[PDB]
Amino acid sequence: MHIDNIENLSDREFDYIVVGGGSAGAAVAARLSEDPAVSVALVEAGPDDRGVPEVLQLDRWMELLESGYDWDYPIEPQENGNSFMRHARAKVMGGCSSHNSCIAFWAPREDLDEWEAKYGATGWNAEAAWPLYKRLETNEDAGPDAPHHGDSGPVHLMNVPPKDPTGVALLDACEQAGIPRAKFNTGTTVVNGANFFQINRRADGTRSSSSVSYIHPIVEQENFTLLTGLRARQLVFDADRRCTGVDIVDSAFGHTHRLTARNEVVLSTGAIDTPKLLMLSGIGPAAHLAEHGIEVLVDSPGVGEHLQDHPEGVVQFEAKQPMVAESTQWWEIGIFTPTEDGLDRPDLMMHYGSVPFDMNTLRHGYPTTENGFSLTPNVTHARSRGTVRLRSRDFRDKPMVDPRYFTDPEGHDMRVMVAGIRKAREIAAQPAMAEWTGRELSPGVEAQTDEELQDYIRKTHNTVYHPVGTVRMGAVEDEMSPLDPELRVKGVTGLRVADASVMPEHVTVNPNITVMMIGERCADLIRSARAG
Ligand SMILES: *Cc1cc2c(cc1C)nc1c(=O)[nH]c(=O)nc-1n2C[C@H](O)[C@H](O)[C@H](O)COP(=O)(O)OP(=O)(O)OC[C@H]1O[C@@H](n2cnc3c(N)ncnc32)[C@H](O)[C@@H]1O
Repeated sequence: MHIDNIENLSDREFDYIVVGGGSAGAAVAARLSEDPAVSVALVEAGPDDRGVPEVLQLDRWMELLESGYDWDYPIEPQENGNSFMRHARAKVMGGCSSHNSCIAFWAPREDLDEWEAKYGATGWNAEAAWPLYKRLETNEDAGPDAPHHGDSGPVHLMNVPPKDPTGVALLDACEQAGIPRAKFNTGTTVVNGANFFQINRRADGTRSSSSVSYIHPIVEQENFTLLTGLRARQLVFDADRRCTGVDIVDSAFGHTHRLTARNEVVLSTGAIDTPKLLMLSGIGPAAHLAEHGIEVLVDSPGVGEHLQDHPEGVVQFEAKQPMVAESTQWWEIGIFTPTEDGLDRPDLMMHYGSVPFDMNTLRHGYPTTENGFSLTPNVTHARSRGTVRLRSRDFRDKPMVDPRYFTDPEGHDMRVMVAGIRKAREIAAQPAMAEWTGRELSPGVEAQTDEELQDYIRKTHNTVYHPVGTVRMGAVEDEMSPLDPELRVKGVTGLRVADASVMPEHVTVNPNITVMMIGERCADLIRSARAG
């Protein structure tokens, strides 16, 4: 059952409590609940999404940013980036799989195999992931000549039909620039290729969010309790350092209530909120906790460290003809291309949007339009590393999020981004786009030198909205990895984390489907542990 008033819940004890109903957390709770002998609670600070058309209808997703469904995290001042940038994060069942543009990718096998081979995370490789991406999806390309794909899973993946004539022309321009059309999600990584995306959307226009796909079917299930509108303020531990449950706060008076777990708590509040909850709960860098008056239960110095993202630039053009008035999600094409030789994954990706994107350019005086399109280059393995830290001991205060954009010492991220703006220009200038590409509105053709393009990037960049890696998994003996390879929080028992916080290195592509696969894997790890 769904409980949106804690006063109506009499028994506050469960076998498992999953905190955060987002991409991973919805997957973990649904899968755990498939054993009818265990009880599962899923606790989510935002509201239920059932019946909320602006969340459910994918083509409305742009309206959600900065609304009441967005926690809206500003960043710390940036040494070499855009201090006005905001990390939008959904506050609603489904988490960010409920606010995003549903671009759906399997991660490159080369990214996943490196989690075990290079970063110490035993058992995390493409062998472990592939059957889980298969189990979670119902893909339109499934069939016996593509046996890796799922045809039965709860998350529906479909091909964006090629209806936007500007997008067809842009892919024709990609081909003229030496970037062929490529099929996505075949299991073979695309290093140089472009196409319309696969999106996790249902045939009726509803986003196949983790809440739509995993939770809506099971709300009334006997052993399942969904609690919305309830915000966790700390995890609690007995004198054995065993996690016994979570303290949550209601929206009426801000009273604190305890939910208790007999077996395990899984924390899935995402890459910004998870490290903050662990630190509030005494698990984090000792001197940082002591400076906020928090008693250190585990000195765990990698909590909040290693923050990674896909930083993003934009090139905006005025369109020479009326742009499409309807769309699946307004950002229907992706282009991958390598900026140097010898790579087995592309270092550069770009999105094509059939809209302008002036959120960061208008304040610096760049001209804008109501009829244009955008190309957004992003660095796929940015080398910069940032932090999520407590702003105070009060759980109500937003944390300090400092991605340290464009600070890596070799200057890789700024180099790939400058190459990305040039590449976007070269694509838009091909003869197949000649009836569409009008004047370049940002940065504008006056910006030509590396220095002019770097200044533009520093002032106007955004994010593809993909923060990961702040509570990473790694080797049992690696003290900078807060989790072991079974996603258990080191130094306590009964506590795992499953969300985008766990990645030891960013993936090449948009990460949502991989985060759901992390939730699927966490459920399998728990169910195996329960058997013993
Ligand atoms: C924001 C965003 C993300 C995004 C995107 C567009 C935007 C605007 N476009 C994407 C796309 O088209 N394709 C893609 O592959 N990824 C895209 N992204 C990112 C992807 O959505 C995110 O990386 C992914 O969803 C993260 O999943 P994860 O499970 O790590 O985190 P979450 O969905 O944010 O879920 C966390 C939940 O926890 C709740 N919460 C947070 N704090 C609390 C407390 N204290 N108590 C209880 N609940 C809490 C959140 O409300 C959220 O529901």
